[PDB]
Amino acid sequence: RDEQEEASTKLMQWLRGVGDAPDENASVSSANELIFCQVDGIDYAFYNTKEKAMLGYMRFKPYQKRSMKQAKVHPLKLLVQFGEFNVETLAVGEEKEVHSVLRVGDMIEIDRGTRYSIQNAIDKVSVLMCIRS
Amino acid sequence: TPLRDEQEEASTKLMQWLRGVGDAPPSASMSDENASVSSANELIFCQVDGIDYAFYNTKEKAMLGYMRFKPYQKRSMKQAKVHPLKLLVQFGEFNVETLAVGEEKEVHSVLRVGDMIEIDRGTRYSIQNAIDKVSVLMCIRS
Repeated sequence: RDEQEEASTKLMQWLRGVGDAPDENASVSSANELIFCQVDGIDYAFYNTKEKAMLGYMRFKPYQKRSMKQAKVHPLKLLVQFGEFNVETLAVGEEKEVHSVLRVGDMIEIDRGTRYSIQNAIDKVSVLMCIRS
Repeated sequence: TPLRDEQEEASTKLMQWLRGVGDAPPSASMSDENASVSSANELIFCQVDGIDYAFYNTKEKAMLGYMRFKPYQKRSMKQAKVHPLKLLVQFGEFNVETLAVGEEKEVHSVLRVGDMIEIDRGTRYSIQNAIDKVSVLMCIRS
């Protein structure tokens, strides 16, 4: 690997929990700034943004479930950073859930009011990017 | 280079496709029949002013995507006239110049992979690939 492939591998291994972590501009949030904390069993790390917690990562242990939540004050996008996820959604007005399988690079848009739950689909650590608008 | 598992192979295929060095597209899924899903398999790059862009076919259509930069390529100055954005480096290295409303000084920032910069509404910003390889950034607008 060259230097940039090396850097991308180090970043991914940090997000996966298997590596060590990798200017005074307030607008910049460096990957070195991402500190994971566990909430309800799931590991979260968010960039420093003007409005807190608008862009971050969720790290899931093998086959780990995140119980149903509801998108509220911002529309939500979930984008697979590594691994594979099952996502179950129930939009307002509908009675039948939708099931989605997402591999790396795939995303799903969760509208306001939609109820959604997430499960790591594989027997390895998976990582989801969470984008609030 | 440790022998990749299946998920590492998928991640590498995706990144090679974003870099334009790989002709195999990211893998598809039957979930791409779902209205709310935008799969990486659906992405297609279009060139504007020499820069390759590909956006997820989300409902608002121009809010989450990728910019692919040729070696040392520059994207000329733009004003974030309507939507603020976040630039998040997916591969490579970028130099970003910003001039924010109410300020006099242009500010220079260097971003490596996983680094992000927030571009406020009204800020004038330019981007140059800092290295002699294709670099890729994710563009997130709000």
